[PDB]
Amino acid sequence: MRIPLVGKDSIESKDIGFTLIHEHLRVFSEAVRQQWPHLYNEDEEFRNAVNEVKRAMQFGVKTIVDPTVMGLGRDIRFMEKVVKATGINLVAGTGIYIYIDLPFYFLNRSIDEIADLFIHDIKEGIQGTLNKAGFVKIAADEPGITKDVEKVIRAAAIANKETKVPIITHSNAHNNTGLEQQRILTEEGVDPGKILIGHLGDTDNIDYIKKIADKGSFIGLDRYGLDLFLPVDKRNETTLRLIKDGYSDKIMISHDYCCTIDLGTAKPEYKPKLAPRWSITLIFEDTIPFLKRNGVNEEVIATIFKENPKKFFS
Amino acid sequence: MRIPLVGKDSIESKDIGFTLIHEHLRVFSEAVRQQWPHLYNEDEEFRNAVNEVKRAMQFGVKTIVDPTVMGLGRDIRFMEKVVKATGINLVAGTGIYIYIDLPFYFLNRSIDEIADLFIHDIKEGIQGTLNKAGFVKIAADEPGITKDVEKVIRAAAIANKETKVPIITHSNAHNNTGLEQQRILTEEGVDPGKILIGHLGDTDNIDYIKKIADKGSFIGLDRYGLDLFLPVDKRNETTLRLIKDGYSDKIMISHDYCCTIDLGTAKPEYKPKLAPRWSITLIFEDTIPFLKRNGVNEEVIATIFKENPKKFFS
Ligand SMILES: [Co+2]
Ligand SMILES: [Co+2]
Ligand SMILES: [Fe+2]
Ligand SMILES: [Fe+2]
Repeated sequence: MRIPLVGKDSIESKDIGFTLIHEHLRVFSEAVRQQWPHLYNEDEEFRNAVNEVKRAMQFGVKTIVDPTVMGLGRDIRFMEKVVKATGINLVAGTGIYIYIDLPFYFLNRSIDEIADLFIHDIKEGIQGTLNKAGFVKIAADEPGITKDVEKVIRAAAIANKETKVPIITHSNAHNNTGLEQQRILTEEGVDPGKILIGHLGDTDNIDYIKKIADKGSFIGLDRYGLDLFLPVDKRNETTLRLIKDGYSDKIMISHDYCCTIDLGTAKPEYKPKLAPRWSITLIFEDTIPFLKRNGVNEEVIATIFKENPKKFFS
Repeated sequence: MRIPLVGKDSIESKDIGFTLIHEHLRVFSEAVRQQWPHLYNEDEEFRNAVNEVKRAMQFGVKTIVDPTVMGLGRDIRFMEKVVKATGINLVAGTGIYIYIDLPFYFLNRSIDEIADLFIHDIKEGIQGTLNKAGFVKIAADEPGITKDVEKVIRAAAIANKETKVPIITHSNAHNNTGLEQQRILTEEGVDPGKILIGHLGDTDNIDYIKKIADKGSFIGLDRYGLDLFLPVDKRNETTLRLIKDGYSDKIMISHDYCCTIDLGTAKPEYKPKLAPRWSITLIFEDTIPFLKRNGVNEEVIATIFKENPKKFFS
């Protein structure tokens, strides 16, 4: 189907090669950064991002999909810089990120009005730019599938139909929000194969993850490093298993790393003694080497990091 | 010099002239305007802002307090273009406007680290400018007093103590959220006379109102025009009753008009019927004349619109 890149003539589905499916160059709360720019440092952030991408490309990473959308502080101009300064393939997406309600702006507005916003970022461009969204991100968490949360999921379903672009979800692995995102998206006509249920690696309940995969969707083991949601040695033990059961065709791995996080749980103070080894290369340093160590083979890891992302964007 | 102004030198608590205590030059959602700027037209917004501000001046309005803060789309620089085009005593403020929870950025952070933000705008400047904040605005609505909501309130108190600036609040006149904000600010040291429970004019329940006034806190009859919450005539009737009971010295009147409201509930087409007369000079055309006509002398009004504000910023 061909995919739009941040500041590039665009590439074809089959030519994305080794790609990381959930990585944030930078995340912040639009509101806070707009009212207190003194808290942030573009230069310090820009560099932290450059070091990651380049040294992530050194490992062979050819494409990076960044699910940073509204609520996370998407910035197409910042992302465009990183591209010019690295040459990496960035796939920017659209959508909305919320756990409970929508900004007051969305009061008594139709799901169609929302989908329009997504379709705009896909057809027209992003933030007055020519860069187009190659997907749509949606979220759900502890609060569950709330009213406004469901409205976004449906707005996503429409955008998919109208554009054919895939969907990436943030979910809570413990409250079945992921399975619900799948139920709704499927009921609305979305192709399960065009759905990636995220943050499923945050659990070791193999029986639940399989239920989502058996329905034909991708299961997102996409938080290597964040030891707060699940230790690495226990995540690897989980991924290594779904692989033994032949679920590679639905397995997607990433870090969900944020070269720069304004989160109170990501301060330049906590990380050290919370999620130490949490880099955009944690998989090459541990995961992958571990898998090969358990006799997986290059074919399988090629499936997870090349074939899957390929089927996903086509 | 003790009360900050946008694009002007500070002034004394006095010579503030006829003032509108609660008016918005324009409101919007930080997140939405960033991600989808195609939804807004600054050219138009600017013309309307300057437009209204002028007519206000034509009626003797010398000062306007704009309680637009985080969540409502505060833009100091935009306010400058309005002041320079009118030369109005526009007072800017700091604070956070939420109904339920804070942006993930505040997750973990303490009520103390939040107060530090307001103080920056009060001492240093708003969004990296010499423009100081003359007050703090907190909010609470239908959802009630949530954890995050309460955190913001207590933070507001801290700021008042070290800065001396008053607090303008937003509440729901139907769920005691206003009284709560009152029983939570005074305790933190804040001087009751330095508070202003707003949106009390949205109800005809005289008992509920008098209760807040009977505690040294200013009552906010500040939504003239917004018939959705209460018709003009029924408001005029309510304010008159309060005056006829000596609650004059504690009464503050305004429109809470959004020369450019982002809410989807105030669409361009659904204007008439919902808030036809709604403007920033609706009180000079209706309210005031009504009052005079009903035994309220010129001194009282000068008390409500001139002195009361003074006491507020002292
Ligand atoms: Co997520
Ligand atoms: Co209000
Ligand atoms: Fe993420
Ligand atoms: Fe207001």
